[PDB]
Amino acid sequence: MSAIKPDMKINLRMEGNVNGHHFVIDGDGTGKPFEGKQSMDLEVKEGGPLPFAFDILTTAFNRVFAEYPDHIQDYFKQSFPKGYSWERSLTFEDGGICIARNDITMEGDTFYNKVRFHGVNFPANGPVMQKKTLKWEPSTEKMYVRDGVLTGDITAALLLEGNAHYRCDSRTTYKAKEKGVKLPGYHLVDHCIEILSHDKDYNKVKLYEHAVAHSGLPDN
Amino acid sequence: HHMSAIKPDMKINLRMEGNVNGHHFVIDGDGTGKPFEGKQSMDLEVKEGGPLPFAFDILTTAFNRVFAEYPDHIQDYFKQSFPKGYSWERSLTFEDGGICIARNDITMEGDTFYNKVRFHGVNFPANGPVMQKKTLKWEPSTEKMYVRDGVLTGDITAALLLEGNAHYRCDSRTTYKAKEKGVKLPGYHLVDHCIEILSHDKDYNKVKLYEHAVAHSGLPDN
Amino acid sequence: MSAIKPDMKINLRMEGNVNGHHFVIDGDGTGKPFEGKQSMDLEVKEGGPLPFAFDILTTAFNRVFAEYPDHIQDYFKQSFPKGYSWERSLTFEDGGICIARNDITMEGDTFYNKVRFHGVNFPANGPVMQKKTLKWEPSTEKMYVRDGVLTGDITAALLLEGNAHYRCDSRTTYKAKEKGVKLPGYHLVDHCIEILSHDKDYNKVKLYEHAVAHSGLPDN
Amino acid sequence: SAIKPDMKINLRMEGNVNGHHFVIDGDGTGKPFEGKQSMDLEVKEGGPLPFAFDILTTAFNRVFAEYPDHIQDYFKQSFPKGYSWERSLTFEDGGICIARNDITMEGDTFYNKVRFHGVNFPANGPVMQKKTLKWEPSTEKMYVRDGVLTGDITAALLLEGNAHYRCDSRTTYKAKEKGVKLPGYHLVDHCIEILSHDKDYNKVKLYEHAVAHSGLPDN
Ligand SMILES: O=S([O-])[O-]
Ligand SMILES: O=S([O-])[O-]
Ligand SMILES: O=S([O-])[O-]
Ligand SMILES: O=S([O-])[O-]
Repeated sequence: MSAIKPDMKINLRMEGNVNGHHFVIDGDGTGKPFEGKQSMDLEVKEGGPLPFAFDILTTAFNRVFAEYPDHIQDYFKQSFPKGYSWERSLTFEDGGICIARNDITMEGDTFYNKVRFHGVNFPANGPVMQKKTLKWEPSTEKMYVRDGVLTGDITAALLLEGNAHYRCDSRTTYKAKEKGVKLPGYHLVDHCIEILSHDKDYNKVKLYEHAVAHSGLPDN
Repeated sequence: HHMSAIKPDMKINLRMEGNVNGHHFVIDGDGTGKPFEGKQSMDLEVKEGGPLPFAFDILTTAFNRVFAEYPDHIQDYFKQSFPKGYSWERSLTFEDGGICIARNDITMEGDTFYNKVRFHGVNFPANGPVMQKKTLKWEPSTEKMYVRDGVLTGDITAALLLEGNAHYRCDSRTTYKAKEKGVKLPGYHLVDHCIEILSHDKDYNKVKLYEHAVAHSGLPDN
Repeated sequence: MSAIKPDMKINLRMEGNVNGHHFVIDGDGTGKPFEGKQSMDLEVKEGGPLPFAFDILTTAFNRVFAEYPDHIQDYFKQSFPKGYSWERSLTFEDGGICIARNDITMEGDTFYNKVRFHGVNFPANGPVMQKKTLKWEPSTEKMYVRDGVLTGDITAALLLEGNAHYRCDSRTTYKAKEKGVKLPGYHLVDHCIEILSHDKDYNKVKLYEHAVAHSGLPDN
Repeated sequence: SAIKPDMKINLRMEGNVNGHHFVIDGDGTGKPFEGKQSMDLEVKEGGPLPFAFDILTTAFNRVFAEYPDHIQDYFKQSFPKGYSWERSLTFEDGGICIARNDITMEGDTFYNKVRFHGVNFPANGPVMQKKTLKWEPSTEKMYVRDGVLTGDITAALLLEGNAHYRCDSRTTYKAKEKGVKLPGYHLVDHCIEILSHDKDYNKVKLYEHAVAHSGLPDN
């Protein structure tokens, strides 16, 4: 019966505009929803080479891939087969601001992802337009309900070249397609995201994420 | 520096496309204005996505700082950006987490400004004034203009008046970029705005918009 | 009914702590409430020389000194003789954060100001700790009521060396001592504050402010 | 060396919130290497407090955090001479607090000189109306910025009626002694609890458990 299979495929299509530069990126990947692990091969179809740091895009490339323990409601696995969508804001400390959307549907063993990404006001001398980012640091997303909608806030950080950090405040709203999907209580989701490999211009990127839901101390 | 080919009476042509809270929309604008008086009007028509499920007011500042009265002692970046034109990018951070970005690519052919506008909004709560259409108007605002990381930047602390005498705060940051080289950057200055929906139909599928803008140096000389 | 005189004396006592550094500063001044003008001689009694930019303190050194038109309700002049108090948050773009308070009273022809100022998290190499500020730019405070309390918001900026700018978001809450003082509608107050003179270490400072309330365009 | 498995905690807080002055004393014990501590708090001046006691609780020492061997422990290495911190708390409704603690150590006791100031809390907000229940368990993101160890938290207060009240916190940590090695980026999980209190929160028992870690997949 279950909509969620142990091994699932990921189909993704992103179109976006950062600082006036339009781009199209396709992703094709696989994942283990119950283990909270997924990997995806990304290919820039339009707008390559990207004039900005690829890292700002990577969290937009599905919380269904997160290990949820029995005592926390899994809103995301409960949202299928119909699916769910999310909206996100990324507020960077130097004034750069991004919003993103993803409409997530499923057919058989495959998730389909319609993603949009727009970023503005990144300074020319900043780490994003200078491509000085190395990776996102491991984060902890704070999950809670606000105005009937499941919300996730993260104090995120990009590691820069020269071992400095670049801060980003992330807010995501998650909405199931189907009515009656039970909202979860407050909890946390640990994230770890990594670009495993890329070509020189990041026209081709292999991406990996691991995520685990928990209740924080002392339950750990 | 050079003659802008900006005439005292200009036409305005505008297509906006956007998505707020998952809802796609296309809106056209046709207007007229007096750049040196800092005044403009425009009739807006929702072409796709009507009727909008959100407050039309959030879009109205996206619907050109050429239409601003600049005194002789403050550099006018925008009129000097023409004939070639300029583009802007904006972030709108509302107090309840709603966040919008917007851009506009502005060009000029003869007597007409052309505006390619894009508007994207996320995270507006369902029972907030935006999704509930509980806004009345923008209050008159004052944009702070300064050069930030080598780019002219406008920061506004704005307020939407709500039904029930309450206000709804929005912080906006706009970055302005001339297309042609050699455009002198201005020093710090202020721009007073007053934007107003003069009339609309019930669903805001048709809207008449008006703006009055005046640049000044603040106290004591203003 | 007012007892606010066209010419008023100003007595001020500030104590505070920025970056762990405690200080006491006294002010002696005069002003013209109905012209919206005031000046003040400031003297650092303890904590001198200040290791931070004096400019961050200057807005803490009374909206009584603002020219209000008849068509705008003057909360501040109406708050006397009993007086009023304000609290303020100053949020700087590099994470430095200040709070301040002033309890304002009137005895005869003199205003007494009990001021407190605390600032934290200023970067060692930012313009505040490095004293790279030149002046506050003239500003426009947005006045409006929030939760039954008069509130003013400012998109403020410090001019720096080289004519760069350092942004500060200022929120003040204004509370009359007497109950029932009628709240004003939305309006603006233009400000221009200046250090007219000072000694090398800013132990002695002559300060000036001009403020004028208005309705914004098209009226002003 | 400097820090014992069992330690005493002596604390004085003096502060002002919404114009209301207060003095709170604290006495407690903790196990630094287990990252646990308890404290009996007494409001000496300003009782009963007209605001939610919860907003003060994180002001009442990252010495009390379990640091694993693979992460530099700036705090335990800061002793015997000690360290200070400054903090901003930015609440979602405009309320803003700053706080400071100078932490010293003589013998088996920590000494804490705490100051706390809060402004712009709305009269019908959860803080002034005392509608908070607790802080939710949190994760502090630790990193260096401009030569100084810095911790950011997206924290939440649980309210009556099951809603939440968001607070963004930034703490700057500074060793008294020079040359203390800065750690690399890491995380600190927190759980803070009022164990017991009287009706007016004049007396409060407070508990914190905290554990440093490297995040997924190494935690
Ligand atoms: O083994 S995970 O780093 O791709
Ligand atoms: O296990 S402690 O949170 O009562
Ligand atoms: O700025 S002063 O000279 O009025
Ligand atoms: O002319 S006024 O109504 O904006």
